[PDB]
Amino acid sequence: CPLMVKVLDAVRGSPAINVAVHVFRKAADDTWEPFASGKTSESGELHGLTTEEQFVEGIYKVEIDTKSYWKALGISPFHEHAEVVFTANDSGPRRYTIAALLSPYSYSTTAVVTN
Amino acid sequence: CPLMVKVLDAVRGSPAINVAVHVFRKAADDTWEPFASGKTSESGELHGLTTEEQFVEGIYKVEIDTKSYWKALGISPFHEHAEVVFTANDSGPRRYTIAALLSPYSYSTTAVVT
Amino acid sequence: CPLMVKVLDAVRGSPAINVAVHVFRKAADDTWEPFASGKTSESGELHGLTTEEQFVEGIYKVEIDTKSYWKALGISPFHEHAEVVFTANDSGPRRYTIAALLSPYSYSTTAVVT
Amino acid sequence: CPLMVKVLDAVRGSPAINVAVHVFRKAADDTWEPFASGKTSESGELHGLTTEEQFVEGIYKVEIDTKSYWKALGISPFHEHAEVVFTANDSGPRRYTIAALLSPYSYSTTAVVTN
Ligand SMILES: C[C@H](C(=O)O)c1ccc(-c2ccccc2)c(F)c1
Repeated sequence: CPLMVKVLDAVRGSPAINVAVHVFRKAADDTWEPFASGKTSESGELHGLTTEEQFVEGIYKVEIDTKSYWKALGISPFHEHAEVVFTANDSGPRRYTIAALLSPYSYSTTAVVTN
Repeated sequence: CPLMVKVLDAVRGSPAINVAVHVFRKAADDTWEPFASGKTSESGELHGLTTEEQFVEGIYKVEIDTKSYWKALGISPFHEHAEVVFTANDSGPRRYTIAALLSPYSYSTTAVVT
Repeated sequence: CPLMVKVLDAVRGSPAINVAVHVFRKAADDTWEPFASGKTSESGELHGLTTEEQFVEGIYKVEIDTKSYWKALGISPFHEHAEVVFTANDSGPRRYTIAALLSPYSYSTTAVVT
Repeated sequence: CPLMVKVLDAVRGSPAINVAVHVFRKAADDTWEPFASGKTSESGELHGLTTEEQFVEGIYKVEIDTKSYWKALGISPFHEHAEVVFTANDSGPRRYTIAALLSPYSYSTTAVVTN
């Protein structure tokens, strides 16, 4: 599990459940090709997105569908979605945990990188 | 204006208005003595808390009554309040801006010292 | 000034100066077309990106070149950049302030719409 | 484990290790009496602070010694520490996860409350 995503809800003090997450990898032609996708679990986490073998060096984009999440709660959010773009494995294989804390008009994201 | 406080609402995407703010200075006996207080304006800001002469080196605590703010909106918040404790260094011309971004179960605070 | 961007540095407790910001508007063919760009000032702010007349309803993307900012400080950041994608509603007099707080491996962004 | 604290480092993209945490409970005389304390582990977490039986309703304060953490890294931080004050178990026993994301001049804290 080299790539993990965790999403929390700052309004309800709970994990953000059933949040759609799409991951893309920048292709040779500078285009974003689908890499993996999923929905956060009851704990606000998304595991099994990829494997060490498939997760090669490159630029990846993790898109979190925050809009659909807030609309389902009856809240009109500011952002269309939350995006996290980063170069991965440039100096060897690493484990990445992408965390996002969501509010209707704000979000924070941090990364925890392990060897 | 050596010290300024700004509070934003992350739920409504607006300044946090009429939020009570209390500032304290740590006294010689390690006790918190009232220093200044006020309520954020329409722009979520609070100015004129103190002056350069009065704002001497020391440890200060800025307490933001976040609980009352959320209750007024019909939301049961997690925190009793938000506190920011810092040491005013004074070493060189410095203005302190304490910013807080509020959500019912979360808050972030940052300091901009220029 | 319908749209304003403010960037702060959470590591140095100061405004993030000379940060490149690019704004795009989603075109009819679902493509991002350049809309406006600039660099944050000494106060970490970027004004005069657009006008009320030009800033019509639509989906906009604000891209903050955070990577170049950290590299200039000798720090290897995590993100390639920070992006804020939002729909300008226009329904009623509204000014948009996009604020970003930057750290090497984290950033927070909030919108203050008044 | 009704009370858990997790601390992350936003500057290094890693858990904040060996961070001292002190917990207090507001006493009848409006005084803060020591309740529990510990240091974050290699994963930035602190477990076993208290038990369901001991964690009764009341106002608690979780103090995270962020200053010592940054000084050990050679960084002069803004805050003396980070404090989280909340009423707990007022409507029955709950599980609380207090998370903090640290930067020299900024910190964010969120709570995840479970039944
Ligand atoms: C991944 C981890 C978890 O949920 O256990 C986690 C997730 C989010 C935060 C976090 C807390 C406050 C502001 C920004 C991020 C954090 F400090 C730790």
